[PDB]
Amino acid sequence: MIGFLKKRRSIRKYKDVEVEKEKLDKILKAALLAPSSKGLRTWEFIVVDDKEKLINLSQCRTKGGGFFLKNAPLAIVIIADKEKNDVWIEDASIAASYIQLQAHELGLGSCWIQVRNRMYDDNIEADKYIREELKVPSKYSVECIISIGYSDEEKKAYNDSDLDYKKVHFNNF
Amino acid sequence: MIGFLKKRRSIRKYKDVEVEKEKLDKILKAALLAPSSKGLRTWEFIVVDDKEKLINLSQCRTKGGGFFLKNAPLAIVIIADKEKNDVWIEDASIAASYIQLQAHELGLGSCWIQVRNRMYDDNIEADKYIREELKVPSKYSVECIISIGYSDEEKKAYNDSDLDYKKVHFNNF
Ligand SMILES: Cc1cc2nc3c(=O)[nH]c(=O)nc-3n(C[C@H](O)[C@H](O)[C@H](O)COP(=O)(O)O)c2cc1C
Ligand SMILES: Cc1cc2nc3c(=O)[nH]c(=O)nc-3n(C[C@H](O)[C@H](O)[C@H](O)COP(=O)(O)O)c2cc1C
Repeated sequence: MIGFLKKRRSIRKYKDVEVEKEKLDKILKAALLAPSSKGLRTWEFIVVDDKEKLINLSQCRTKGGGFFLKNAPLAIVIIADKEKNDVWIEDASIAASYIQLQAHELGLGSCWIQVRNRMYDDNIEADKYIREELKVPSKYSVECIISIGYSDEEKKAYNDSDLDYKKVHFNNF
Repeated sequence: MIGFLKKRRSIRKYKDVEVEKEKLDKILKAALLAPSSKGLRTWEFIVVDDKEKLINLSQCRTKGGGFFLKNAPLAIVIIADKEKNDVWIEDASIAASYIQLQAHELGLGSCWIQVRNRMYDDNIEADKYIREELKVPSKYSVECIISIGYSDEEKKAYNDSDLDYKKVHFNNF
């Protein structure tokens, strides 16, 4: 598990290879098993493998952040029913991380694209642009997009020298 | 891994047994390996095993939420430097999920205690109460407490049938 996590690096460049149905199905199962506040499961997942839609979504932040989505084979857009609970950010973040870890176990690379609190441009929220592109009703907000694919880039694993132990406090700050 | 996650259930009743140092250490290593926005690692961790501190912290929401913490052998309070990034909520949430998963792999139970957006009572934020209790400077915000220990209650594992496929959308909402 520690070694599993040391090998998890964010991947932004992917082989031209589709994510198999069998793998996508396990990733979704992991997402649906995420602990949520009050067990309410505020999240919903939009699976995107249509190439033109992925191109559209890669522009969700015109000043950058998700451009590499254009050449990913798969994305899961994580949204949340913000009316149902006010810790939907937590809920969606936990599901996101489960998606990414399950993908890592299946030999896939992934990257989180931040949407919440990000601008599409000076006039429009990234949340708004994604809801238009995916026909999402206004009661939902978009937390993030996780792009998923077979890695086409080299990244080093973390090791124990990367661990910032100064960030651990005992019984008080 | 899906089997791993199906057996992960929140635990709020614990054996009267310390969490041994070798397991604490692996839990902290998983937390320190968590992906963060811009690699900024806005979070910090306060390990609490002092019984009196645990009692104090179990009162952080006087109307309920973390009362069981008084009977836990261990807690990790996840705080974040909220001036470092605005998505410290996400950062902290991912680290807390890594903590809970590594606790699970080591045969321990755990439970998330929500702090952000929660009140100590009608006048005081739970965040502010905890920062006073743990002497946390004001630039930090408290995300949640993870109580950790050996489980003293039985919990049914999740089923394939428990999964919410209504929450999966393909190519559009
Ligand atoms: C964001 C978040 C906040 C939570 N806050 C609390 C809490 O304050 N008190 C508590 O007893 N459980 C809390 N939980 C645990 C949930 O009750 C639990 O994860 C959910 O009911 C699913 O049940 P399970 O974890 O046993 O599978 C929280 C969970 C999440 C994801
Ligand atoms: C909350 C969060 C938001 C992120 N948003 C983006 C993003 O918008 N664009 C991007 O390219 N990477 C994003 N990342 C990945 C980060 O750049 C970060 O460096 C990475 O998670 C840490 O490096 P690593 O995953 O390779 O270990 C995000 C990560 C987190 C935790």
